[PDB]
This record gives sequence, C-alpha cells and structure tokens, in this order.
Amino acid sequence: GSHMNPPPPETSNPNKPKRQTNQLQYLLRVVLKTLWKHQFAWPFQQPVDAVKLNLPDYYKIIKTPMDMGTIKKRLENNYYWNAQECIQDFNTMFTNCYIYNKPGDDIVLMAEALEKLFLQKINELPTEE
Repeated sequence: GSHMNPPPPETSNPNKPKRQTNQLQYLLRVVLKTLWKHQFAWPFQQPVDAVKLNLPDYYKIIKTPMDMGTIKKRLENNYYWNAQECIQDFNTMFTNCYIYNKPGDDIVLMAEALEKLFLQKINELPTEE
C-alpha cells in the first residue's frame, strides 16, 4: 500500500449509527452479488491503485473515490444507515469512471455494462419494510 495512494474510503467507525434494512440486505444479496461476479467487475473490485497503473493524476481529478471492494466491506460490516447511502456509492464509482476516462475506452464500456445491470436491480429495490 503506497504512500502515494490516498487512504481508502472509511469502512469502520463506531460513532456512525448503523442499521440493517431489508433494502440494504437486497443491495448485498442481490445487487453486489450480481455485479461482483460479472466478467467486467475486476477493475472495480478494489480502489484504483494509481501508482501501479501509472496514473499520477488520478487522485488529482477524482476527489471522491469509490469502488466495489469498499462497498462490499461497507455492506458486510454494516456501515450504512440506509440504502440511499449505498446507491450513492455505486453511482459515485460509475461517475468516477466516466469523468476520468475517454468515452468508449474499454473501462467505460465495462462500467456501462455493470451500470445497466445495476439500474435493472435498483428498479426492483423492495419497498422498505
């Protein structure tokens, strides 16, 4: 873990109130599960390692990083209070990709495939009970 990469997003903080909701359970069991196993998931399964990729400007451009490895930790370690927080994390991850990369770059096509799946699943996010 290089000093030239930022610290990853917070995934543990006892002072932040936590809750299980049926919607968060769906995000873990249906949404994350579906996206994680996708053929195009691998660039998104951990924070962008700008040193290893030789992208020294990455964290100059992307000031709100997010990735599915972080989201998986947040879901598995009950970090969230509600589904909107987690949906926002997914949307941040996609937008980072679209902002940093050229349209039509392979990673953008990969992100777009995952986002299409994401949208289908979120359209079916259950009513909160």
